[PDB]
Amino acid sequence: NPKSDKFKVKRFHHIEFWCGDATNVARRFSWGLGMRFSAKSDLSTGNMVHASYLLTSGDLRFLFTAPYSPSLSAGEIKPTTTASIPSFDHGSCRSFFSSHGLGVRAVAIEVEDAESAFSISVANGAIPSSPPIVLNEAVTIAEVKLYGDVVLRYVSYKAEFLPGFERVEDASSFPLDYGIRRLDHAVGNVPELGPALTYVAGFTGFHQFAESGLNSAVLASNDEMVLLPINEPVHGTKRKSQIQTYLEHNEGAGLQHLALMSEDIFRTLREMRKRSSIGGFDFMPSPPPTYYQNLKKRVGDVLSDDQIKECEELGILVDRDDQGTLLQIFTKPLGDRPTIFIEIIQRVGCMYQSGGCGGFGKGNFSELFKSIEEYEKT
Amino acid sequence: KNPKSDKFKVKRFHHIEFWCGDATNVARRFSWGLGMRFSAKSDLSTGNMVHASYLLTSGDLRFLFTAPYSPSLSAGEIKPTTTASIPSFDHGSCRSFFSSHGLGVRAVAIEVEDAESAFSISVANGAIPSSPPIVLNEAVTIAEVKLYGDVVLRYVSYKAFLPGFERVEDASSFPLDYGIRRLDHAVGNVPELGPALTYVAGFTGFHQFAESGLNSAVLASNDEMVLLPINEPVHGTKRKSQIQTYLEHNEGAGLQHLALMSEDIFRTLREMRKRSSIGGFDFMPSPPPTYYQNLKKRVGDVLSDDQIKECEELGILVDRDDQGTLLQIFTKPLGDRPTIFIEIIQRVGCMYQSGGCGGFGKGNFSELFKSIEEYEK
Ligand SMILES: Cc1c(C(=O)C2=C(O)CCCC2=O)ccc2c1C(=O)N(Cc1ccc(C#N)cc1)CC(=O)N2C
Ligand SMILES: Cc1c(C(=O)C2=C(O)CCCC2=O)ccc2c1C(=O)N(Cc1ccc(C#N)cc1)CC(=O)N2C
Ligand SMILES: [Co+2]
Ligand SMILES: [Co+2]
Repeated sequence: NPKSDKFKVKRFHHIEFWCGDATNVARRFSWGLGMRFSAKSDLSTGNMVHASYLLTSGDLRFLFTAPYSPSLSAGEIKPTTTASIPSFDHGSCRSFFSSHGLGVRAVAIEVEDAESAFSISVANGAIPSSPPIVLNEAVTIAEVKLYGDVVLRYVSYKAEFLPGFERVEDASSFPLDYGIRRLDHAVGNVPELGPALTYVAGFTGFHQFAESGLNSAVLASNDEMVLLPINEPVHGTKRKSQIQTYLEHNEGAGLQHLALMSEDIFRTLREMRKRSSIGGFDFMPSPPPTYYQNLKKRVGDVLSDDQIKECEELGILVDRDDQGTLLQIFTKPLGDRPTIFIEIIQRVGCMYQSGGCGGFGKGNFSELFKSIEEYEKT
Repeated sequence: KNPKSDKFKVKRFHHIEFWCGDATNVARRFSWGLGMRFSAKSDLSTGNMVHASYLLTSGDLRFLFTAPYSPSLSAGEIKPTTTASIPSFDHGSCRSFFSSHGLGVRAVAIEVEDAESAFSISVANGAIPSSPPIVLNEAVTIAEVKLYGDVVLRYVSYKAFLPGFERVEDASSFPLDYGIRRLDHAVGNVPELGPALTYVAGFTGFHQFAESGLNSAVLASNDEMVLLPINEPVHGTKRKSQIQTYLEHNEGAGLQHLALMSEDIFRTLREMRKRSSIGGFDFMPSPPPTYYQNLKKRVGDVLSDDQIKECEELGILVDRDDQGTLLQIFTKPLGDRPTIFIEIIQRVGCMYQSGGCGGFGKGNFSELFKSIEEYEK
């Protein structure tokens, strides 16, 4: 932890999906994850350009944007636009979606100064995507390129999401909550890790944090509350690499998965599993019971025997660090393309609680293989 | 006067196809918001490299949701070797349709007894073809002519869902059911009614069935079970027509609303309004109480005092025919644009029921302003 950040970062701010129709994705995600409609920006708020809806659960902010017809905004140019998020662009958005499907366009981090952060990033090698723009003399926004067509976004405050969003009338946004509270890491899939790590730790000063189809490294902020792992494929293997399958169906580099921190992963999983076949997110097939017998041998000090039996009801995977213990599970893909998916996380130990306590689960690749071959022979 | 002039044999509505950016998310939203089962699929998991297509069903109502993959996936596929289950599909036409109109209905699909002859007769009677007949396996034939806008009227026929779909695996298949049972009418908006009603009646032989800013007429098959109303705008000088607003945000003509018949509209509305703000569909703001104080005067012989009470709690609208009575309600738009919406209906009268029983609600245009004036006082 050299604390080598070239500017000051203070946690994730929001994840932005670009969609064909934003109403329907946001309503599916709302119900599937227990997130509340909190802010809107569309025709009803005087936006002729895009429709945008903010979901929030705790500190997690999911935003969903689709474009209107360009005719609607035909008498506007870029400085005269009615758009509340002025880095938007019809042709980029339709291009992004036609190429990659539904997915993440913007990983947005809060920084002390966005203007600064943009200047310091390009001067250390970052490809600019959107210059610094300020909203109603309060919030500043900027975009540099991250990987694929996914930008890293800088929100800064001078002195209720962004200006020109309206707070959502509480008679249409029902208090939903299944326990999700934070974005914990955002991960990207790429063809060559070396080049992507070199470029991205270059313009941020993020440090590196402490096969079965992939190689992976994590980039971290000074306090290690922003975590950005990146994977590449390992080819020729017995099975074909899931990383490789992503890149094919995504047409290149992109955001693989988002990991959401739960203040009670068992509450979250129950609520989510309850709604899988009625509009929410399905889950990966749960591991065999041999994986859970082996659990007492590796985490029996951390989890009681009943809690282990409740992991097994829910299909939870468990891995352990030098510092803490990780509880994790993975959804099936969120969209039509086998590309992006969600992972639900609770961390245990390392006490605020440090970021990364428990790792990221890599030990669970090997573990499963073993547990599935022990099961298939008895 | 039902002149029974169908230029070919027509059974009932078969399904509706939406074209979307992401099939998965639309279908799960609609399933939950409407009470429809996940019952069939065609996608990568079943060998379709071209499009994803998911099918929700409630009774005889079938909603299909379809989106395109990256073309890279099927680049060495020609039409004879296609893994597409719906051969009229076309990456360009979908992506084009969707950026011009957003989320919307591409295919109103009626089931015929022979689709090759339905297509031929239609095209021999003014129908502009969109897809000439393709034979799937050797069980089902499909053909598409132009309807209005980029919406096609699709002909399905059977010798005895579609080949290449699989049944949904029970675990993923939740038997949801809020009471909806079939599609009752399908309505388009066009800028000129006259050309559109001539074109469509010309190649079908459908017959006519018999201001607030719109003009419309209704085409129907011989038994009047397929119903096709069409609205045009009445442009004037007092208010901007709502039909014109549709045309602008849709970028021209398309399908305005689907009318979904419930076997028990009170139950359906109950379950839909429970889910409105947790993933489902909102509804248009409800009429003023003066509208419901006036209900017993007009249908006090059809609905009990208790059942009028339940209309008002659910915000339902009532209209009366020369022959029957109609319960109806309208959602807000299904997607980002102020274009397509859904209407839930149930008809009472005309005893098997005969189609269009009770009309289509035109009485409620003046019934509503009449109540808006009274509520003020
Ligand atoms: C992605 C992932 C991570 C993960 O978090 C990640 C990082 O955070 C940085 C370190 C490197 C890395 O791998 C950790 C464990 C993991 C997966 C995983 O992916 N799958 C398969 C899997 C297939 C298909 C879908 C879908 N849809 C989801 C997961 C299977 C599995 O057994 N385990 C245990
Ligand atoms: C469309 C429609 C029909 C309808 O079904 C139809 C046919 O079946 C064929 C004959 C003519 C026709 O109009 C019947 C009644 C009706 C509407 C209607 O549309 N709206 C406004 C309305 C605005 C915005 C939205 C939205 N979003 C939905 C409805 C308002 C209203 O008071 N009433 C009473
Ligand atoms: Co992870
Ligand atoms: Co109607």
